[PDB]
Amino acid sequence: RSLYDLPPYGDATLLYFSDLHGQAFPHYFMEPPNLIAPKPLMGRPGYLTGEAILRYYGVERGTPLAYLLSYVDFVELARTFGPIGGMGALTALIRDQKARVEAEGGKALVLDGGDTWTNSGLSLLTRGEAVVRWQNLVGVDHMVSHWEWTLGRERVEELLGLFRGEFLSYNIVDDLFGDPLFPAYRIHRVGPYALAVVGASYPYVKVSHPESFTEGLSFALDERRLQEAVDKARAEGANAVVLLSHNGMQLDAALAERIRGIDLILSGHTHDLTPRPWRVGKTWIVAGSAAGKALMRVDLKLWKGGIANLRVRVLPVLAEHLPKAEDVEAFLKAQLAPHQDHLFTPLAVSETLLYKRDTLYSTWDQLVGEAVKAIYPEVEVVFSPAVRWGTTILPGQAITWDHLYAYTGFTYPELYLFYLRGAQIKAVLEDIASNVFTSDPFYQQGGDVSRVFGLRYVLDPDAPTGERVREVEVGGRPLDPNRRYLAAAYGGRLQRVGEAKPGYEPRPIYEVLAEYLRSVGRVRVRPEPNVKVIGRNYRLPEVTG
Ligand SMILES: [Mn+2]
Ligand SMILES: [Mn+2]
Repeated sequence: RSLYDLPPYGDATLLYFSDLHGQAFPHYFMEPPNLIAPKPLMGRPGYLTGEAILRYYGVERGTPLAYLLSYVDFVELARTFGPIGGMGALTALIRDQKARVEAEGGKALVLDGGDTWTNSGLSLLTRGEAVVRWQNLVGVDHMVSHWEWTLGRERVEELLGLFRGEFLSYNIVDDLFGDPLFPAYRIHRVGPYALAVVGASYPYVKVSHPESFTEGLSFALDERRLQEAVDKARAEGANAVVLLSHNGMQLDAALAERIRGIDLILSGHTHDLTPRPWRVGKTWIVAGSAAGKALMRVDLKLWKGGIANLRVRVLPVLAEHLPKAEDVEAFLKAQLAPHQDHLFTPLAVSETLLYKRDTLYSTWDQLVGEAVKAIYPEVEVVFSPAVRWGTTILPGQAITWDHLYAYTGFTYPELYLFYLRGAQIKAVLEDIASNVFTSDPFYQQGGDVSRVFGLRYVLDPDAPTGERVREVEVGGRPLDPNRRYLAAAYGGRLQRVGEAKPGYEPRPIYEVLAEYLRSVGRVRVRPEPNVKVIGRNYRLPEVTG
């Protein structure tokens, strides 16, 4: 009846998005069919999918919110409402909203949760610069970071010189002296009140990406320093404190029970959606979604001691249903005009739905495994990175280079071929499983399993560490712990424990994909999950339509 036409509410409005991952154009982004959790974490925000998520939030099936929120009815709703995101539509929506708030005499802040500058055609072609420029066009007040660092320390410093907003992070410090490199927070006047925005960058940057990108930096989660920063903002006059975070929602939730003084957390990193805020301790938590699919409008009623009340609305960024942001459209045309040929020409047509997100398995990741095995038939197992970023290809839709970059646009995209003993394969899976499924609530945090094309296994998320992965089979034959298997991997560090295939030169995964796609012309990868999940129903979306 009116997704965007909202009446005024409160003293301040936060317009928040996160994990855009350089997605410049309207595209499709389906939520995961599964977000598997150990028994203790089931049924909570960050672990809800399908029908369950709709019910939890009281979202009616078939609505624009349902289209964004769940994989249920995906293909059908994508045809109905159209693509989401695009920097043009996102900008138009942010401006529409900011203009409404200011006309009400309210104070509006545009907040970016990070994982913004990277992983897209536009980003790769400009080493992130064009994304920074767009941020400057819309007018981002603050941002935090994670994948930004894959551009390397030097390049990030350069880009921050261009970024007109104020970058925040309490946790990024020099690894020798420990001095913070950036402001921990910023206090903004909101009428008679003061509202502090504290920033937190992803604390595991060092172990998640090439160490050389962050040489000289520490990103470690420091609760003592976090508390001190919150205590300081207040002593300096802050009535309410908001944490603009890239810790990940489950980690944010743990902190809400350990840190005092945080009134609201805008949770990035986990690519979650929270149509209603998640109350944890004395803190409200609102997720940043991803890929430009939504703008979270958080209206705040402040009081001398914090946040009195709040209104949260997930605003769908529907390109077909929003006005154009002319300057943005113009900037994009100017930036990618010289490369539209490369970026948008079809490489192949996908007959069925290609999706990326899921705890265990995806049709997109299988496609990649099939491409690798096709070009390198000696490869027995292909380990694909379970990143949260990517895009969704509809049936009959043509795959382009822009999609390849959205899916495999790492700054370190090299595909490695190397041998692993059978015992290593099993241990790699068991190791990931122990991270992603730890029961202990004190230790959060969730976060998907590498997809291994060429093998099948049984997973029990509730079993003890060392017993979660069993009945591993490679090509129909039981895994032989002492056998050397030829593996392929990209977007990670698995190659570090393997023996490199002689004669093989690592090259960008996307070059392998383009070669394969151009040759085959059409692909049809139906969902055939390779994992038997103990104690859970494993779900699949409808891949035709
Ligand atoms: Mn992300
Ligand atoms: Mn992230």
